[PDB]
Amino acid sequence: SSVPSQKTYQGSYGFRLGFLHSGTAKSVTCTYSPALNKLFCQLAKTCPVQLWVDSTPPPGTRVRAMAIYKQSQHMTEVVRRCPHHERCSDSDGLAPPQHLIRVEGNLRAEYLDDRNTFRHSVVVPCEPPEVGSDCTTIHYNYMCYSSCMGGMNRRPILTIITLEDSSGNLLGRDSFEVRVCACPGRDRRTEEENLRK
Ligand SMILES: COc1cc(S(C)(=O)=O)ccc1NCC#Cc1cc2c(NC3CCN(C)CC3)cccc2n1CC(F)(F)F
Ligand SMILES: [Zn+2]
Repeated sequence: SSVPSQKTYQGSYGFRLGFLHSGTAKSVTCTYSPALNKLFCQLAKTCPVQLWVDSTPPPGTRVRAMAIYKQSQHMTEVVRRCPHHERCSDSDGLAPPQHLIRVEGNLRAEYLDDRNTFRHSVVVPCEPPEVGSDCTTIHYNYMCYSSCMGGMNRRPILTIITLEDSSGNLLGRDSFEVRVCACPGRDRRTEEENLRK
């Protein structure tokens, strides 16, 4: 399949992502490593992702998420849920059972099967921050473990976040690596310790 770009692009509105500072306690359900540009999360749990701009884009702007394999030899393969999880009948009514990334808590979420590339994505409208807030937040859920055999199969993925106009034209792009695992805090600590060597 075709290769979606992963190149960081702030664009005219100064678009970029932000993450909470959740620490690495054993109980943490989602945690982000700036040093690794890597989000560690548990299966089907809330992953807050912040959206930052220097200036407000137009009404009708949307934000899309898509997963791609990070390694060169796998990037052309569609990232999808594994044979077990795509058959477990756990759709919320919007997400197709094959889709790895869901949006939590937004009834306006839309799911795309690309007719040409067969890649999956989920897109929502974006709005300015609530009163007293400086950014907006999307809550994502990842619906397979990184280790799921016949799906990601222990291969690392990136999530590409794109800011789009109402026609789908590119306004901005950012990305981060993702590991979906049972203990994100320990795994982040381990991978950051490995980095220190
Ligand atoms: C129904 O939706 C809309 C309605 C209107 S409106 C009521 O004027 O009719 C206008 C726009 C939209 N929607 C598109 C959007 C947006 C947006 C603005 C934004 C943001 N603003 C600050 C504002 C202050 N200055 C100094 C820095 C920038 C800070 C952080 C995130 C922000 N976002 C979301 C993002 F990042 F994804 F683009
Ligand atoms: Zn799975």
